[PDB]
Amino acid sequence: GPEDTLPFLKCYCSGHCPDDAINNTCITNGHCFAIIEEDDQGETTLASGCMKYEGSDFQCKDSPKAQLRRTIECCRTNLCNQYLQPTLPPVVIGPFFDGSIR
Repeated sequence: GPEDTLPFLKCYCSGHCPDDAINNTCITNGHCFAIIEEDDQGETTLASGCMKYEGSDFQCKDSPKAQLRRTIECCRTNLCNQYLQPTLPPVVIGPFFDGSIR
């Protein structure tokens, strides 16, 4: 019956891209994703790619068995991966004191 299936999302890929990709970009009807991770030597690996359709319209979950420090992001708009670098959250502290002006 009614089934308009036509891809409409071109996202750029960094580090890892499929063997069938063109000009370092990929095409999906799902969402574009990007992930960053700190390995035992303290280098960050930046990679992005295209996610095929799954069912979730706007929900990027994670599996409940993660034993690593990392950040991840997902986006449903064109070239959202090209201009988006995943980064770890900044540090924070409640206590404060006066050290200098401005």
